Amino acid sequence: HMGSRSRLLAANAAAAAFYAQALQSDEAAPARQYLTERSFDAAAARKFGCGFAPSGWDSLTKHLQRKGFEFEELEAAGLSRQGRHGPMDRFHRRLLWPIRTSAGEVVGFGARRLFDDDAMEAKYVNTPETLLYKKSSVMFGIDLAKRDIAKGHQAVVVEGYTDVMAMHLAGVTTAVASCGTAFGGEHLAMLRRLMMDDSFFRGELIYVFDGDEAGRAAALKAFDGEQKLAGQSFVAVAPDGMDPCDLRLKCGDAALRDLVARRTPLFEFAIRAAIAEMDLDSAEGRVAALRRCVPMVGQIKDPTLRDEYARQLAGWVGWADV
Amino acid sequence: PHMGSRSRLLAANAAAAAFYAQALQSDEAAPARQYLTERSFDAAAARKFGCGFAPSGWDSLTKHLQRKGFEFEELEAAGLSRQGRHGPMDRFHRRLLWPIRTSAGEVVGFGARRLFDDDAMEAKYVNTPETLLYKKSSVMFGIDLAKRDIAKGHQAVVVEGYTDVMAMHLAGVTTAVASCGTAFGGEHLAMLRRLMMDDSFFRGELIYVFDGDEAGRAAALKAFDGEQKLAGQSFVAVAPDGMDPCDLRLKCGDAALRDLVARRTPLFEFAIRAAIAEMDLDSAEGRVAALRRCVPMVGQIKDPTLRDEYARQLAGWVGWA
DNA sequence: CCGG
Repeated sequence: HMGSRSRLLAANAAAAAFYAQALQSDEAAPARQYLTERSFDAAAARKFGCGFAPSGWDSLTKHLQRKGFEFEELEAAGLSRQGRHGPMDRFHRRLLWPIRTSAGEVVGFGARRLFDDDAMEAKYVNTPETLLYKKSSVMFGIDLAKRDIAKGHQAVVVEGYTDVMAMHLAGVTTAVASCGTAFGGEHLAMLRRLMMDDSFFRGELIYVFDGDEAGRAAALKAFDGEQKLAGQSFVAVAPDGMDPCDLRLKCGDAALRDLVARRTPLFEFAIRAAIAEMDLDSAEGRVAALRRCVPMVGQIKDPTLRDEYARQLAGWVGWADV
Repeated sequence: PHMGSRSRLLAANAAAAAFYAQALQSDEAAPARQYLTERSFDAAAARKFGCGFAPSGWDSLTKHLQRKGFEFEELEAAGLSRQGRHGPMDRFHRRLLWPIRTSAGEVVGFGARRLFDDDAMEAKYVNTPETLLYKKSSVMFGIDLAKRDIAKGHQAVVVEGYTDVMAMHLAGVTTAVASCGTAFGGEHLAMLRRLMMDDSFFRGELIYVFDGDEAGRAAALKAFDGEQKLAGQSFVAVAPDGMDPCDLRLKCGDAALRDLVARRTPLFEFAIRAAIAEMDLDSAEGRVAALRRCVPMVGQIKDPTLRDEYARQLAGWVGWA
């Protein structure tokens, strides 16, 4: 019993319920306000398991001790930690999102700052590295998205928790996000796995970015590795400044479906973005353009995909009929 | 053993290929050189694929290989020689040979084309029979060359003939392969599938290239059969006016072949539109009959996503219904 | 007094 995977999963399960309840308190008011300020209702908050870490030292810790859970289990789960005058909660006075497995089991939490006087000055904090929670492989929204990415042959990587919420609410049920860290290799590996039918990868990685420099960072990065999924990788970028949560407030739910639908392939975006910062209106800047982007084509390892982008260069700079 | 082993048999075929290659430069090998040069294959080409000529006579190669030390038991086992009444004799006579190899380049047999008018063998093409090395249902011409580019490019191009593979490779299509003697089956298909995975998780696009249309029909018919997993990744391309890839190169040059490949169609799309091509789209009552023939076909697609993408376009292909 |  003591400290098993199923025991820790039962603790995090108990903790999520407690935090979910705590969202309906008086001191939780600004946590609810954060949600409703960006158009998330009481239905939405319940759908994603949203909760409030209350004030005090050991609200949760005692709650789980009083329903059987020994402290040594709770520290290994990442819920509590050793304080000077005994045990205490990890999370305090913050809006929480339960981070689940694809099976739907809670392994940890993402917590946002609400109050100015909160000692923890970081904007977001997470459950630390545990047996269950692993930063580099865990994803928010994967429980809900699992079915529709396998069916849809499509994943939509977004930055934040509220960005996953806004996408899923707008119909884009394939949206997910990396929790407290950069999107990575074993995140990719996990999503790739679900999109397999037979022994064949099949689908679309759609990376949604906010701010165009953040998109251009992914662009210049696209040519780096073995370019394993590059052919099936795509970029969409919201109207300058915005993110999927904001886009849904200003321009409604349809604007997200279109943003996702009108994604650009990763290499195309990278190349054409470099052409965008050039003068295509003379013979000099036409040559300067090819002089920088033909090398980018040269780096493409798939000869099939390389030849496709070679064909479209003279079109994009201006030297031929598009 | 020492005599009649696998590596010994490969040595016999390797020798045989070297012998037949040399023989292509002979005087009586004029029409065999003519066959190649007539369809735009120069001396550089002929040496790449290892083209050769089987000489006139009875036991030309066999004697040459017996001088090299090979026993008759080995040469018969290799499918190079055979027992005639007054002694051993060659399998091939007075014919342009191409050696057929493994993916690692090891010669396992030959494909021979009829040249002369007074050839004893009536067949247009002859092959090495079933040996320890030569299995007709898994053997493919050009695989040694295409091996790499099929894996990296994630693309194979299946053509009908030897000259079609040659034409494709000279034209820059370095993913072209061909069946030898029999039609393209599952053991060929299942090998290229294995290959295009790239020792990994990759789906590659398999591109069939047909001369006429009965083949395109036969492939269109077979598109919907049983579990149809690799049918989704299969593609078809057909040359205009019923020409093979070799003659498409002769007349319309190397640019046609590369773009024939580029302008290939999905197998399902080809099959559906082939059926639409046999109906009167002029009247509005014809438009409706066409829609009615095709949603049964679209219905037979087992993948939901493909079906939806094919049911989408069905308006456009009917001429707006 | 070959083989196909």
